[PDB]
Amino acid sequence: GITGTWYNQLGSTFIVTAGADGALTGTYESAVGNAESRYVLTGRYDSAPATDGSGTALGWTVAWKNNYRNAHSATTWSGQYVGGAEARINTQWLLTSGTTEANAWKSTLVGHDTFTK
Amino acid sequence: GITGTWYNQLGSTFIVTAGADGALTGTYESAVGNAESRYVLTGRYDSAPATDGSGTALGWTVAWKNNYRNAHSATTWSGQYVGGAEARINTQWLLTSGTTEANAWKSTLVGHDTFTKV
Amino acid sequence: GITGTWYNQLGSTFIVTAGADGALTGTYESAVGNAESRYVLTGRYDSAPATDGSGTALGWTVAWKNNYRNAHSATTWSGQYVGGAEARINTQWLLTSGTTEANAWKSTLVGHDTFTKV
Amino acid sequence: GITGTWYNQLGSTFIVTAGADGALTGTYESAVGNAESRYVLTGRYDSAPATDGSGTALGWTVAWKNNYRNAHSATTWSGQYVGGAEARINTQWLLTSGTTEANAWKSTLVGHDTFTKVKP
Ligand SMILES: O=C(CCCC[C@@H]1SC[C@@H]2NC(=O)N[C@@H]21)N[C@H]1CCNC1
Ligand SMILES: O=C(CCCC[C@@H]1SC[C@@H]2NC(=O)N[C@@H]21)N[C@H]1CCNC1
Ligand SMILES: O=C(CCCC[C@@H]1SC[C@@H]2NC(=O)N[C@@H]21)N[C@H]1CCNC1
Ligand SMILES: O=C(CCCC[C@@H]1SC[C@@H]2NC(=O)N[C@@H]21)N[C@H]1CCNC1
Repeated sequence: GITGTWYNQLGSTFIVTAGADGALTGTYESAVGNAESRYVLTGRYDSAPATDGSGTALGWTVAWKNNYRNAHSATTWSGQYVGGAEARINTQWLLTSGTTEANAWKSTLVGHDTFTK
Repeated sequence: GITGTWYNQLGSTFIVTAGADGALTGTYESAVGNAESRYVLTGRYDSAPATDGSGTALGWTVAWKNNYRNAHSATTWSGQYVGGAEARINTQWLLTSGTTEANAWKSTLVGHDTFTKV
Repeated sequence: GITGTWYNQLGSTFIVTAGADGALTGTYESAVGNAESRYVLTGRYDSAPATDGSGTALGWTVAWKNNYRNAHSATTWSGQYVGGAEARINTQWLLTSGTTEANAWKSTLVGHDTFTKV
Repeated sequence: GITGTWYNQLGSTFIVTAGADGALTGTYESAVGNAESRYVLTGRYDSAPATDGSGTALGWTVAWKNNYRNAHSATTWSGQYVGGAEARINTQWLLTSGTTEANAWKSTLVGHDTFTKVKP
């Protein structure tokens, strides 16, 4: 289902395991921005979704610090997994940078990523 | 720092531990919405933030399923921690509900929560 | 290049005139939500872009009140026009509802619409 | 209620007239960013709001081009006009900059501005 290796429209790689506890754990590697190699991710998903054809709600976070690079920023992806032959995770995301109070107004980027296996 | 009990403008309770590894673990209790009692949260923060009077970038997720209730939804908060006399976690959030294809355009609420120590 | 009829992925119809002064005027007809028939839109665009190699930044508003229906809400679309063979208006939107204080946390939906000429 | 001079938490000045036609027209001056002096705005508001205590939905745009400067960007504010302790407009906004399609992931800032009629 959710567990596996996903790619988005940028060619970023999202490697995730969906725990029985409703946890998401894995690694993110962004094709773009102030990022190199893998970053830890953690998140949550609805481990008992509706059976009415509705998607499975989920979210995860990456802080853009690893052993190579610190971009003083975090992204959260909020979305739903859509099952089937052509499984999809459809997300919107918020990317917050650590800023001074003067620059807080421009701290947060927003966008949308769709993942496929 | 980040570890401890935070309150937002809705009166919601955010209980978090900030691990040396950059992990956030804890519970969330929403004063509003399709929610009761505490929910598991997990997240990440910049464990080596800039020391320039910049905020500390962080985010976390709550899937709105616990032993009482399932709201078939998930919120992510993305924001920054500011220390000092007036400690704040300033966030914007995305709440996505599980929807049919037809209803996906209205799947996602957006808002902002400001968390304080008192 | 902006002036004319545009269609998004929901099948909504966006009819706009881009004035030489940076104005956007026209009508919006939503294929979804609490809406029927056309609604007035107004907005603004960058009428002096630096390069065709960057999108043309623009935005517009619909208040969801016309002679038929009032959905006590307003959408803003913020995005960029991309010209040429496969012309597109790539947007993110915020749909705010008039809410009681109690419901204000859930006042705003967010999404993304891609407009094409076909 | 909406017609007047407003200021947000950054000290930006929002000057707006709410027309009989549901139109918003006026000027915006940002305290921050790649902006100097006034910019045109246009938008729309709900001219027949609910009578149940609900706020009044509205939205406006500014393209960041005037006679001084061009930041090749536009902001939309989506929000509601309310009462409370005083007259308020609560908004969330999207600020889109001209980018390549490939770099659109970094095109759009998002935030929230609260306006009152108090000079900062
Ligand atoms: O550039 C960064 C860190 C890298 C962010 C990459 C983003 S996450 C959302 C989108 N999807 C994806 O797959 N890649 C992109 N942070 C910057 C922000 C401003 N200063 C640090
Ligand atoms: O209503 C829910 C579940 C509860 C969401 C509470 C939200 S998270 C963002 C904000 N901050 C806070 O402290 N509380 C609120 N899920 C669905 C049901 C229908 N609407 C969303
Ligand atoms: O449902 C409404 C009014 C109609 C909104 C339609 C939205 S605008 C964004 C998206 N793109 C498009 O083409 N159509 C849709 N207002 C309601 C919604 C929740 N309460 C107020
Ligand atoms: O910097 C700019 C143009 C100015 C934007 C000011 C923003 S609108 C939202 C917020 N509220 C307010 O009152 N002021 C700020 N454009 C830049 C963005 C990236 N490159 C062009």
